[PDB]
Order: sequence, then structure tokens, then C-alpha cells
Amino acid sequence: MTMMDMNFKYCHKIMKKHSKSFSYAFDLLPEDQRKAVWAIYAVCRKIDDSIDDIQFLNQIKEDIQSIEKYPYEYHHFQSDRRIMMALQHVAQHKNIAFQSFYNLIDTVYKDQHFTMFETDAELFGYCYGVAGTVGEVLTPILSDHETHQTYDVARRLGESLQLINILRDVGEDFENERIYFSKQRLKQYEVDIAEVYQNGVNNHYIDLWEYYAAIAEKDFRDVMDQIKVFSIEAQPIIELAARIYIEILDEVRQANYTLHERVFVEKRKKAKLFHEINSKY
Ligand SMILES: [Mg+2]
Repeated sequence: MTMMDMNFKYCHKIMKKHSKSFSYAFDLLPEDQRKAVWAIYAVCRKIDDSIDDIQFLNQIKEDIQSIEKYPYEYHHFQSDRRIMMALQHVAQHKNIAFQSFYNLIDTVYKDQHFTMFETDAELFGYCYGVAGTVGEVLTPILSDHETHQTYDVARRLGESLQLINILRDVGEDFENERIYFSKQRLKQYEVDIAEVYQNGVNNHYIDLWEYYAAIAEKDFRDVMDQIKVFSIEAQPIIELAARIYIEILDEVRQANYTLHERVFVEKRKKAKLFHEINSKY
């Protein structure tokens, strides 16, 4: 393989190491598209993990800015060369929504001074920042002609995926001093996450969790209803990614909403969903 192949293989490794679900689905795309997805996804992961000082994050941002301003010049990247070389390669063939990467970077910087969200509006604003943006950047790769609708559908799906992630990770996030449910909603439902972490679930908690799960599910249905905005080859792949991730909600229920382990959809179940979907197509 070539040097560029090596850069993309590394991006693949990062994506698969982070999400078995998204790698399972997206690796089914045609070669050129899945490679572009590995590259964009790896860039988002590097941004999301950068703090663990803002030093490296600042480098990533300057690297992306160099690509945006001079896509066909050679750059001595400051952050992760393999990933930026791959992103630049993609940038030379596809329209990348650079502002969406900057919105993501801005959100991650803010996360440094994290304080609970006062309202669901702030929570959903956070979902846009860390995941709606990912949906936006992948949009040109997964569609033939991008319209505001294409971005809207991709943005909403990313945000729904983030909300499902939050619903899966209540426990581990709490251990890491983060609570994503809003203070407004916690007060309304009379839920104290630390109390639930210590004592186990109860009906108030389950009702609150289900309140958010219903939002994720409805947004998922709306996205499925508009799947035709994506290219014919990406449609079943996106449906699979979404279904695989959404199944996480049932896995949490089956584990009695436990705050003490990370539930998951086993590979065999992922293959079952692919079968059902791929049968529709
Ligand atoms: Mg999480």
C-alpha cells in the first residue's frame, strides 16, 4: 500500500477502536466513501480526546485552518500528521464544512469549564456541538447533492445518536463528574443522579430517562422518514448505523437502567439488524 493508504488505515483503526457500531456500519460503504468517513471520524475523535491543556487542540484547529485556506499546498501539520494528510486528501475531492469542525472544537474547549445544563435547550445545544457537527461534516460524503435538508437530517441524526450515547452513559459520566440531563428536568422529575448512583434506579429516574429516550426515538423516526436525502448506497448504511445505535436503548432497559456498566449491542445482533434492513433494500 501507499503512504496515503497507511494514513487512511490509521484513521480506520481509530474509528473502529472507538465505535464498533459505527465502524460496523460505515465500513460497508464503497471504498472511496468509507475512507473519507474514517478520516473525518478520526479527526473528530482526536478533537474530542485532545485535552487529555488546550495545546494539542489548538494545533488541530490550526491544522484544519491550513487545509481550509490552502487545500493543495503541502503542510507540516502540527497535530496528527497521518490524520490531517487523510483529511486534506478528502478535502481535495469533497466539500468539507469547515465551520462545523470549528463549532465542534469550540464545544470541546468549553467542556473544560463544564457546568450542568440549566435547561434542555442547553443540553440539545451541546448535542449539536459535539455530534450534530459530525453529522454536518459527513454530509457531503453520504449524499450526491447536498441541500439544507440533507444537512438538517444528518444534523438531527447525529444529535439523536449523542442523546442515545448520554442515555447509555449516565453512570460512567457521573464517575467523571459530568451529568448531562438538565437541572430543569432533574428538578421536575425529582431525580438526583448521585443518589441514584448510590442507591439504584427508582421510578422517578426511570421516568426521566424514558422522557429523553422518547425524544431520541421520535427524532430517529423522523430521520428514517427522510433517509432518501442520502445517496442510494449510503441509505441502508445510515439506517443500519442508526438502528444499531438505537438498539442501545433497549439494551439499557434490559439491564434495568444500570448506572454501573456500559451496555452494548453484541456483534451478532448487529448482523441481525443488517439482515432486516438489507432485506428492505
Ligand atoms: Mg458517552
